[PDB]
Amino acid sequence: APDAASITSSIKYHAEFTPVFSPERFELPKAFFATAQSVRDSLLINWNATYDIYEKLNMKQAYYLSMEFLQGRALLNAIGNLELTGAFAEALKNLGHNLENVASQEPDAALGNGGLGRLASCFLDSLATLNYPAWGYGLRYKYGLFKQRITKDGQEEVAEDWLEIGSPWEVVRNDVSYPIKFYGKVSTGSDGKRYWIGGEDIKAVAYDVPIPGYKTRTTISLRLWSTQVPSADFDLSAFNAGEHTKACEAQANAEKICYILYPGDESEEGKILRLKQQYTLCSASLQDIISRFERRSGDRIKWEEFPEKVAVQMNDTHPTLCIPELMRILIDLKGLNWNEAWNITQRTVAYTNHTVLPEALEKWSYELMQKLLPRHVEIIEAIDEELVHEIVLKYGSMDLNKLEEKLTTMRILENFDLPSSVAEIPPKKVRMANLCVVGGHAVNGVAEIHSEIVKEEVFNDFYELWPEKFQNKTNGVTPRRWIRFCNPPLSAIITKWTGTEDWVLKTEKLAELQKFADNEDLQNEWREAKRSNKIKVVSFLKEKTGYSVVPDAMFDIQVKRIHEYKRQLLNIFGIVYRYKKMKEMTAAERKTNFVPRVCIFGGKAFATYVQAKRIVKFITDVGATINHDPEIGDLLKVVFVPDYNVSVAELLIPASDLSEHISTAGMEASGTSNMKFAMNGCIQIGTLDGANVEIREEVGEENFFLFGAQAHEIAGLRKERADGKFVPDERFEEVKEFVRSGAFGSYNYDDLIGSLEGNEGFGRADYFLVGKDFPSYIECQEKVDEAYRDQKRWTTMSILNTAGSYKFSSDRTIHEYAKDIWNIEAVEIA
Amino acid sequence: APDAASITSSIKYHAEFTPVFSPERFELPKAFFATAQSVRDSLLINWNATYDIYEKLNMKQAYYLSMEFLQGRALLNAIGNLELTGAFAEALKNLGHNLENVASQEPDAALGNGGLGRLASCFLDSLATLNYPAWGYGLRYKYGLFKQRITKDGQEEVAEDWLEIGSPWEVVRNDVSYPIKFYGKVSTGSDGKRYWIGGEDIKAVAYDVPIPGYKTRTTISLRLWSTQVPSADFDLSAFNAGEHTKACEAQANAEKICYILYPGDESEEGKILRLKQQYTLCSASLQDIISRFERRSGDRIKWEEFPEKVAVQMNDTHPTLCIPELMRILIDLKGLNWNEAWNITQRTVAYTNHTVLPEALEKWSYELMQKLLPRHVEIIEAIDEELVHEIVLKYGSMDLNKLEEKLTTMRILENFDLPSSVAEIPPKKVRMANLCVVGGHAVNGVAEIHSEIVKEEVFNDFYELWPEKFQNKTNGVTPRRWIRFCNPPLSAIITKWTGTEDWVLKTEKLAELQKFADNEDLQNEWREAKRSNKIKVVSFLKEKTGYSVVPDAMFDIQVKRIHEYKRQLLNIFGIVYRYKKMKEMTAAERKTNFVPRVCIFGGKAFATYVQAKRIVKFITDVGATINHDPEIGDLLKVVFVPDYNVSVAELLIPASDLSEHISTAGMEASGTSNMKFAMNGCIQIGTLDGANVEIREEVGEENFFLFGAQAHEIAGLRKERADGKFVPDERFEEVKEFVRSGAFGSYNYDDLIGSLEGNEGFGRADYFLVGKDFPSYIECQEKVDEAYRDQKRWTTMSILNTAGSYKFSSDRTIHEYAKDIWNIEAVEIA
Repeated sequence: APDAASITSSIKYHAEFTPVFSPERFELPKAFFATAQSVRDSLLINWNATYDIYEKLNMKQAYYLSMEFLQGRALLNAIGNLELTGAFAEALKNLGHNLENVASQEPDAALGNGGLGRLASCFLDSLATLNYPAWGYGLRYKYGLFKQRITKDGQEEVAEDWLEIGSPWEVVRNDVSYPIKFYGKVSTGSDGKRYWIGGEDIKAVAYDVPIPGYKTRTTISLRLWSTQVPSADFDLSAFNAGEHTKACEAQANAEKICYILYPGDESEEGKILRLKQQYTLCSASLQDIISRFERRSGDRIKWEEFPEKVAVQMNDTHPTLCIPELMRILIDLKGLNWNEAWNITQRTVAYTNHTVLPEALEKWSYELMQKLLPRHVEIIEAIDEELVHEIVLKYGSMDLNKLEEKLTTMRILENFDLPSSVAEIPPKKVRMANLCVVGGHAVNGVAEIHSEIVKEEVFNDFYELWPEKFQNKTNGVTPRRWIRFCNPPLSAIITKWTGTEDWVLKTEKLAELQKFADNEDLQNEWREAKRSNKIKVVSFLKEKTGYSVVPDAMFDIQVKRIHEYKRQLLNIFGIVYRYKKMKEMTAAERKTNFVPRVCIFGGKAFATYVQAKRIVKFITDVGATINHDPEIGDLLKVVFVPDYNVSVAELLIPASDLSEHISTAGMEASGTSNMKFAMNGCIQIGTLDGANVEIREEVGEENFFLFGAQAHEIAGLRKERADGKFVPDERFEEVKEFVRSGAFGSYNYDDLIGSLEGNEGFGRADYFLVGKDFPSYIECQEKVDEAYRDQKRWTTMSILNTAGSYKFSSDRTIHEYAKDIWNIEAVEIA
Repeated sequence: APDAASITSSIKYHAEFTPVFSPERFELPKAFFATAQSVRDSLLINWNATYDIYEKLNMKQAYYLSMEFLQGRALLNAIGNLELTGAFAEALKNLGHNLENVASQEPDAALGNGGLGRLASCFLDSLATLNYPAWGYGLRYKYGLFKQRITKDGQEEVAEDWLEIGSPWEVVRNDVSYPIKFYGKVSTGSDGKRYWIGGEDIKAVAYDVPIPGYKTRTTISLRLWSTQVPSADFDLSAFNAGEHTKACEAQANAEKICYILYPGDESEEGKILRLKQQYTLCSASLQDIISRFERRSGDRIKWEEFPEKVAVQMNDTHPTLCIPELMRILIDLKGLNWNEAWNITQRTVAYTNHTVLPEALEKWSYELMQKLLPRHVEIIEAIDEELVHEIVLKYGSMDLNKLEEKLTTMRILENFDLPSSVAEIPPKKVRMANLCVVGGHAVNGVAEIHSEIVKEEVFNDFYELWPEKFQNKTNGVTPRRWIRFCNPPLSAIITKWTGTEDWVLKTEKLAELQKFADNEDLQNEWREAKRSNKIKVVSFLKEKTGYSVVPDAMFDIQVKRIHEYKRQLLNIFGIVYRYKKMKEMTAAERKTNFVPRVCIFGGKAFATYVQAKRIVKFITDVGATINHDPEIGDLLKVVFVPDYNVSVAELLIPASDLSEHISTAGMEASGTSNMKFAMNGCIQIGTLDGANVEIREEVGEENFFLFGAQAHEIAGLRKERADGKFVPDERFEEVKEFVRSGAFGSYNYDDLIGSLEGNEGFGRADYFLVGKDFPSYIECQEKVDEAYRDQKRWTTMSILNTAGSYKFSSDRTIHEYAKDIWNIEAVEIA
């Protein structure tokens, strides 16, 4: 039970005796490392305790596979969950530092990109807090995706430095390395088994990141794979020769698998790298899982017990190769027979779907996949046949015309021949999505409506064939990271008013705030807290954007991936309109119609996506103009926060008044940031999509600004534009014109406005219905502006957003996956 | 004052809480790391204590710069010098390991190649043991030079794996990184100073290896540089594009500087890499030294005090660039004037020469050096002028004919114009050797005769000009590593007979063994010890060479770089003759004429040197034949030990009866292995060269087998061969014929014997006088064979070799450098 003085000793040791800097003085970077190593000392104890019980008990374990994890900063949650935030703060006090300054030294772990990763992370927090035996598997990416600079010219991208010094959190396990093979060829032995030989050979080495549960000892693992090759493979002959580049090739080719996340896949080179990434994750992970299976199994090792001991969850279609790979292992290596293996596979593997549109789902060149993972392609053709035969088995051959339809939809191989078939240069592809539906026992969506969409549109025929497969698992975020730790003031209020502090665990108690949403004491507290958080942000904003804003404005935040479909363009247009109106007013006329705002944008544009990058450039200029216009002062500010990541979100979210979730209706599957915002009392303006629907429902429609056409309406509305039956609002034109006037400086925005004009053509014709939804939007913003004036109302809406949150705790989501998909029971780590 | 139980705790912590392997079980690799980290815990204490006193006292510090350090294994010497070998052995006992098994897990640190490096290492041991404030600077090479496999085909080379897991000994100092610049161009500012801009920019990051003194706290540093480039330089644009190779280029180009040691320099590519290595060492090191100077200097920072506070020692001509670089810094950066700077430079920098022949000394393409380090080339031309003018100043212009001679010899630029000169496409080069003689206050050789040779041949005119420069500093080896630790049995005897244990420090007490060299008790001990060591080797030999040898033979060892001039060819020829004779004898005729031998060869052949590699292949075959010939049994064994390195030498040397040092007379500068052997009571057969001369003198000519033509005689003897006035012995032909007979199997040795035939031609005509010296050699071996029969004699020769050693302690050598070159006084670390 370590106290502050003990921890002081702890920090001092690691500072001197496990050092990574010169001995002189205790600067901040040194202090961080020492603190982190110190914390890890504890994580390792519990990691071991857990690891041991899991080995000895040999219960069923679950394995979450994801290409991305968005872990962000570890320090505060680690000490938080351990319940030592007090002792550590004190310990750093005596060492002449303060906790928040130390903690802000730590880079965000750049292991993920979007909500896909952040889901995975939250899940691990829950999995561990709830004592459920489960691990994550992922790649250990060196340079993340990219770090975002915002420059005069817009967005520039640069490689993440997170590992420049190295991560004090991770643990290398040198004795955990597996062989991964690419390319090469297959043959048959005289035992009649298949042999996959030749190609390229590389290792995959495990790195463990401990994940401590909240108020428990259960400490699980995010095990990350780093690809490499033994030093022997360095070609001394070539190097001494003079061909330095050439000598390195072997190792360069192996390590690049782990360099960056979603590498550019325009090139054939990129696509291959992608496959190599995917395969590496699956192969390495499965090998490790199986190894552990056997190990725990002693002598009485039975392969029919496998699915009762192991569950693999494929987070989206990237870990698709788990299905063929596990077959391969169970057949070629463990020497079971096909049905045995396939039954084991299906009862192990489950699929989680994340996409609404059947084209977001990934497809691979037959030629290319077959050339890289030849033994897999075999196993895939096999399953494609078996499937074809079972489609034929049901339905019958009476309909012919309809059976022809069902094959072309449901078949894993696209543009292939059937094997034997009554029938009386289009490229050959592999539909990974289809493969995932076939090989898994479960296919889940991530939100009521989305799960419905997979059942009834995306995987239509499949649902008819095997309904018992399809499910929903509505997404969530951990209340640990997203309330308890990121928002200390709100936490204090919540604890006060709900009586206990159990709400961090038993998050339903948030609902008890309901009764008090009028209470004017609680409102006064709540506003003090929300202000206090904004104060911090003002400082941040200065340091990062160079812009001094006032805390006494509405914080109007849209932070997410800078895409046309997310319609940053909409929000900023709305902002443009507000500004134009302001400029054509008297000074106290301005005051009257507009509440003071700070409109906060953040998020990353795909490096190569010319429009998205133009959008970012626009927002910065709009800002530049508005912020330095003296006619506007503090009535409106526009900032673009550079390099939005977990840590940024941990800072903006607690301090937000309004969050924008304004995608073209129906196009989002779930969302997670909305859940996070709601939890902190932020009110949401948005369209009816994803979990906007479910949040709105649960917080109450009176505490959520809704606007714009709904999902159903979209088909028709494009139709309309294409027929020339759309009439733009004249306020919409007013903006477009105003931009064209060179109003935001001398950068030319012709091309940008171009995407919003015409009735056809790939980039033209406002396909994302910004002009359409624009009236309802600015209209809805009026309502907002008004509700902000009625502070007693606004504060109730706030409080109720929080009180509605509890169902979006990832604890709930994990309890569900655990009981309705994996089937694992909580293991106590005494 | 840590005891065994404390150390047990220590090992257990580092095992669990600073781990590098899975938690399960305490295997040997895990045990090593934990022990090493444990040891380092202590090294770091003393490293800091030292570092601190050195900062506070601000006395003069010395900096030894070498391209190679041959540190070998650290564990046993670390615990040895700390005096904890007892506690650690016990601690590992309780953890269920034994010390020697643990210690044999540790790779040799692959930071050096030959004696040049091993000198440097020994020096550090002394420097630290003697409390002299001094550090080493070197590059941190990833893959060493190469690891040697011995295969059926001979020698194969492969990249060193020493860092695959990483080194538990080293300490990264992230806040110690310096800029290194290559290429680019120079200009003049309006301040009239020179500006070197553009080119390539890379970092150099310090890694510290603590070096603990014996029975002291003085723990100094071997600071190693690793070259890299910030992550920002990774080209995301290129990577996502698809040109993976291209994106990496920046970082690949920077890191390769530290990949391997003496990279192949056939190519222009290789030569540039070499220069980059050299420069990196000098620049990084000087920057660090100066930084520390300034830091200690506070306010009263005076650049005329510099040489009184700093001495740089250039180990051979590689760190030559220190001279121009230090000028550059003192001028362009610190803004002194030329004379001020040049005076500071000279009074700082000293040269150590290692070569006998004026062509072993390195020369650089003007074009290439000027293109890479343009600002240096300037400074070099400057010095070349100043020199030219001072040559002219003395001597006068009266002789013309002779002044013309003195310029072409002494000038740093080869094939250049004089500036103003009375005179009434040969490539342009820079003579680094000359530059070193000019810029330094000292030029030393490494052995009496060698130092003489530099004075009177190599740097002839220079000596006349500045005699006060030239010196000698006879080489040495540390009695810590080379007696006290590597030979525990001999150590026990030595302590017994010399009364104290002070002989590890006060190594002159070895001479007291003299009086007892007859004493038959001491002989009995001595032989038991030497046998005990051989026992270990028998085991080793089996495991590595696959050959079971008997301990009850003479151990006849030639371990050094496999070159024609070292004449491995001679020894093996001698071996061939012995074998032929044996085969033409009766069984007890064999017994009568030949003592049982195990002839041990080891050492590395330059990868590309076709003859050297053929030689190695020969020795293995000779072995193969002799070892499995049942007519020979245990009378003769020939083994080639693969991958000779410090650790191997620590094992063979204690167990040796006779060591071979049989270079073509006069060609060696010093040698160190001979010193090591002598110390362990090994008797030496050798030619009169290097320190063979000085060892022979000191142990006594009656305890050293000498043979073959002397230095003076060599010129004449080549002359003779070239005139066709050489007559080969018919025993020499007997061997050649015997080989040609296909006697050693079916590999063809025509080309090999070829080098030994003819009177001219580059590879032909036995230029190394193997045939010449062959009679005296085999003759001398007879004497040996005989003296081995007279065990009382043999054991006295042994004992006296040890008693003669004391003067070859590197303590002596360092005391001398310290007082007669650097001028530093012992600093007590209370």
